[PDB]
Amino acid sequence: SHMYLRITNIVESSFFTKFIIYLIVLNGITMGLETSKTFMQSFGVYTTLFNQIVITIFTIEIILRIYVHRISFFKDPWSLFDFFVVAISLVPTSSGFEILRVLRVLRLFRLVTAVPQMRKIVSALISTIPGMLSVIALMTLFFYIFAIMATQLFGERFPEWFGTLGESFYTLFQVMTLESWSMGIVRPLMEVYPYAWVFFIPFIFVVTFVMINLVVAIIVDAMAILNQKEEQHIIDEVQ
Amino acid sequence: SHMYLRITNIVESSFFTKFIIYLIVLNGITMGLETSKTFMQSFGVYTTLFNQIVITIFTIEIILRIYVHRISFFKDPWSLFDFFVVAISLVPTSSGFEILRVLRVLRLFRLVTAVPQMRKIVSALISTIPGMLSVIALMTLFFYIFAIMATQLFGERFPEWFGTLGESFYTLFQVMTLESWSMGIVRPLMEVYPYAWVFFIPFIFVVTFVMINLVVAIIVDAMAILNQKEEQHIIDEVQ
Amino acid sequence: SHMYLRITNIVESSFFTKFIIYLIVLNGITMGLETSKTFMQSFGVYTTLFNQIVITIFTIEIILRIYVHRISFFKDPWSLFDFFVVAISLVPTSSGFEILRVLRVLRLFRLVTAVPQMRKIVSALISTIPGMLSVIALMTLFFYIFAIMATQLFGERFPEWFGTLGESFYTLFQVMTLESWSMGIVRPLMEVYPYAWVFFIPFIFVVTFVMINLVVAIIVDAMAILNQKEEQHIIDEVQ
Amino acid sequence: SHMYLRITNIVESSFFTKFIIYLIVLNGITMGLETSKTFMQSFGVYTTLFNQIVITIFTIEIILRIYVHRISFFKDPWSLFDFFVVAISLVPTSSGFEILRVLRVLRLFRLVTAVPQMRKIVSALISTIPGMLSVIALMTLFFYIFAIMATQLFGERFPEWFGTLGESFYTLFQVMTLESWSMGIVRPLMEVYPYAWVFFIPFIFVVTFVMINLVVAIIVDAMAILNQKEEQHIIDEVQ
Ligand SMILES: CCCCCCCCCCCCCC(=O)OC[C@H](COP(=O)(O)OCC[N+](C)(C)C)OC(=O)CCCCCCCCCCCCC
Ligand SMILES: CCCCCCCCCCCCCC(=O)OC[C@H](COP(=O)(O)OCC[N+](C)(C)C)OC(=O)CCCCCCCCCCCCC
Ligand SMILES: CCCCCCCCCCCCCC(=O)OC[C@H](COP(=O)(O)OCC[N+](C)(C)C)OC(=O)CCCCCCCCCCCCC
Ligand SMILES: CCCCCCCCCCCCCC(=O)OC[C@H](COP(=O)(O)OCC[N+](C)(C)C)OC(=O)CCCCCCCCCCCCC
Repeated sequence: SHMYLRITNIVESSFFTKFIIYLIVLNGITMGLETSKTFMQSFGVYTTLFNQIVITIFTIEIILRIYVHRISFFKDPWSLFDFFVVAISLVPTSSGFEILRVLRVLRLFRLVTAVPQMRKIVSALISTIPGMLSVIALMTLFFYIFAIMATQLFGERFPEWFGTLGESFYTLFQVMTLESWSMGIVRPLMEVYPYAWVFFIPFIFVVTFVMINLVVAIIVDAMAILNQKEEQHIIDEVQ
Repeated sequence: SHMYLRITNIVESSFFTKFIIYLIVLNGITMGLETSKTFMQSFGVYTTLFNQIVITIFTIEIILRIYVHRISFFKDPWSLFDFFVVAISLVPTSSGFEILRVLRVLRLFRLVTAVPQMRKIVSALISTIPGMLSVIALMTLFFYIFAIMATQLFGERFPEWFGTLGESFYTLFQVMTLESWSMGIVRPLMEVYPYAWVFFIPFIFVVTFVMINLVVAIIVDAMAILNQKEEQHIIDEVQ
Repeated sequence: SHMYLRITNIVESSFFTKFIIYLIVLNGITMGLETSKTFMQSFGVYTTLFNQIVITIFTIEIILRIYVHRISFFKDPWSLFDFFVVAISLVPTSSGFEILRVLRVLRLFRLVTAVPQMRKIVSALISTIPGMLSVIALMTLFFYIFAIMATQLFGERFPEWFGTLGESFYTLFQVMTLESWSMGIVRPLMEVYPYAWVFFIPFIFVVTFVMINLVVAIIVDAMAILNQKEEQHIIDEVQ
Repeated sequence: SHMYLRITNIVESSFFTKFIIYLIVLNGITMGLETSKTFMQSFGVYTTLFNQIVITIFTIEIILRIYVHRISFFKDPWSLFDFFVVAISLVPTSSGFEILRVLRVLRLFRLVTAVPQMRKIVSALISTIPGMLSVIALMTLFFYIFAIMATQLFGERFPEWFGTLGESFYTLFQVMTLESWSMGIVRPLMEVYPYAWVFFIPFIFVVTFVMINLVVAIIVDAMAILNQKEEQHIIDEVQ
């Protein structure tokens, strides 16, 4: 085309991404100083302006990127993310939900989607999640079953920790982290239900024994592959 | 046969397992809402009925499965488990042991034995336990020896933590998890027995150094096997 | 010889080790019941007798084993251990050091030296220690340097935690375990010395980063060996 | 040359390093006794003298080493370190910064730079840091983004923990270590902001899931290399 390809050469240019990566870091320092109320009393409106500027520059950048990339933009996770963290940044501060004014900061994660060094890492870390979804399901069911049981056993005399399935979910996650599991939870529990240890010591055993085997499988299974991709390139040459 | 093979085609069918997996998830949501007393005041008897229904459907399912599978049912762990978690579900609520009304929830673990994706994981995780039984024994003896020693050294001035072999077992397990081992246990201990650190710092060292080597062996030993199953398939082809 | 070889066939026999392994387990149950004062009020002297019996049986067993094994007994760690844990068991209860009456229990560790299944594990776990001694030295020096620094920085306003090199050693080990390192130690420290985080956050970083690399090296280095013992058996056959 | 090569043979000699390694250990014991005020009341000035001696001996040693090694001394990290930890040791005790009198102890780290066994380890541990710098950056950005968010969400009602970006940095690091993350931080937070768990449970998930994959990558990636350096030496011989 003509106007399309004129835009495309700008969007796909190094200066464009450099300019965005530039603005991202500039806004990043802006949001960190925005925490200090000394700075907000002094250089206050300077940054609300400079924030409102970058938001529209990012909307323009997203609009241009949509015209260039067409359906592929809405099938790219890094683009879909960039879309949503600016869409969040666009909903005005006026609402009965001031938490969206805090979700503004997620637009600093653009420095991941914009810098290909970070994307490579983030992709590598996420790439382990697919196989773990099956083990994640077993653990989530395990948690749900014990959270039912704990709510029924302990939620009566211990409402804060167990009086509700959601609380027992939180508390059991705290037991998984071993955070004050004994002194803070099980030992007070045992002052009323002496056999509560029969519930939690196995829970700590299963939960831990799975987390370990999850990591062990991640290592040993990833490397039977390299031990067969080598087992193949060696039989390649003797034939 | 005739009536046997008529049953077998039903039990071994996809609809049968699908229908059980269906009921399992339905009962799973039932038990989670059963925790809320708002729901139990409203839709209360709806779920006691629907529970009593699924229990008999499961007994029928187990009865049918026993007639089909014969001795192999009572030699299959997944079947033996399904047997016991429904047998637990059958003992009536009337007893001086209301904990069996809570063990009802273990029938949600049927979703493991019924969904072959989960069974594959559970089998993989359990498959590491066999070799660990030898190291588990050494640790359990190590614990027993120190639990004797700790009960004799500290159980006098510190009954809650050490006044009994069982308590010293629990406390030493808490020291293994490092849960408040210093601020909560050893530091108060040292206010009376200044050399208590001579007992626990080595205990933390041995217990940790074994747990690490247990995991390291799980990895390195699992993969000398893949490094010899490859060492074999390479000598295969040069001869 | 004549009387020598008559003894040797007994000592080296299966019944002899079986009889010792038997007595060890019997004494093991004895010491566990010896903790209960209900049992000691009832079956009390029964076990002091039965203990005094096993001690001499073990001395006889050690004496016989010394005559058979000659200098090799005092060059065998399992024998040297069996020697010392019975020698400890022989020093009479009368002393201004009643802790030796508790070290009696270490004679339950004979079940390790007597059962070859356990010895194999204990040997495997200890076999990692040799290479770690070099990294252990660096960490022990690292601890000593910071324990000097912490005693000088914090031992004034905080004697319990840091008022002495030994206490700073203990406290720093507690920081290594992350046991209440922030809420219990560094946060109170920062109420007086606001930059104490500059001391401990790096200490947590170095200490952790070494522990991880210690384990990583244990795995990756153990398995370049299996990756070259295979690299050798493959070049073996193509020549 | 003449005077140059006369110095060089001394500096590069075994006695020279031995004499320094000697003095280092001697000063190491000196600084440990210097903590005891009983010792400082008695043998006090003995060690201030002996310290002032070793400092100049080390300056001489550094001066000689600079004349020998020329530009290579100021391009060697072990030398650059030895330079700085003695330069720190030279700034006189008189200042409004008595912390430099504590940084004297870093001259005990010379025993690392002087003993080639330690240098080999320290080099091996540091050698993992290069590849981790990319993942370290992602985590440091992740921390910065959430530390902004936490300061804005919680710093109002919770100034000690979150009232400042620096405090939220410290607190989030404490949550990463799981040190009292629930009982000490999130549970008090939830007494005011009930959905604070929506902030921290994911933070614990991401932070942990990265730390694990960081270690897993360190292992699995280090050993595709040994699995291709072997994959190469095997194709070497079949051609
Ligand atoms: C998108 C990527 C962008 C990357 C940008 C990286 C650099 C960001 C720098 C931001 C600096 C913000 C400093 C700031 O707000 O300081 C707040 C507080 C001081 O609060 P304040 O109320 O001013 O103190 C008043 C003191 N008084 C009473 C004596 C008048 O003081 C503090 O909180 C202490 C200073 C904390 C600095 C934390 C720096 C974190 C760097 C993270 C780098 C990540 C790179 C990926
Ligand atoms: C066999 C497999 C079956 C899988 C089924 C998965 C889905 C199960 C859903 C169960 C939902 C149960 C909800 C429930 O009971 O909520 C209890 C509490 C509310 O208690 P409630 O007393 O009603 O609150 C009264 C409030 N008031 C005063 C204003 C009137 O509120 C809470 O506790 C908050 C909601 C917690 C939801 C936790 C969801 C966990 C999902 C785990 C999924 C595992 C998949 C394998
Ligand atoms: C050399 C290898 C030998 C291996 C031997 C393994 C078996 C050892 C069994 C020892 C059993 C000792 C039982 C015992 O002393 O119990 C103490 C306490 C009860 O104290 P007590 O003062 O009698 O309670 C009075 C109750 N009252 C007021 C109602 C009258 O009750 C408790 O503490 C509860 C029971 C704790 C049992 C712990 C069992 C640990 C097994 C470890 C196995 C390791 C195998 C390698
Ligand atoms: C460059 C490498 C050099 C390596 C040198 C290794 C050896 C260093 C030995 C230093 C010994 C220092 C002993 C010391 O200052 O003890 C301080 C305190 C006692 O304080 P003090 O105020 O004398 O107690 C008075 C008692 N009263 C009231 C009854 C009169 O008592 C304690 O703190 C207890 C003793 C703690 C000893 C800690 C030993 C750590 C060894 C680390 C080895 C690392 C090797 C790389």
